[PDB]
Amino acid sequence: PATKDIPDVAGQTVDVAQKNMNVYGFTKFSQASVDSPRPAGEVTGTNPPAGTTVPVDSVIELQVSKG
Repeated sequence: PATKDIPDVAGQTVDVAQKNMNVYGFTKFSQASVDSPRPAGEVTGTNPPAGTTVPVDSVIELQVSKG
C-alpha cells in the first residue's frame, strides 16, 4: 500500500514508540532486547532504521534497551 518514512523513536518507551509509529500508519512490530546505555525499556532504534521509506504494511523491529 502507501509508503511512509519511519519516525525516529530513539529514547521512547515501547508503549510511546508504538503510538507514534501508529500515527504514520505502522502497526506491525517485532521486538528484540539489546544491551545499551539507555534505561531499560527505551527503544535504541529500529530496523529498518528511522528515516527509511517503506510500505506501511512493513514489519518494523523495535530494538529495546535492557540496560
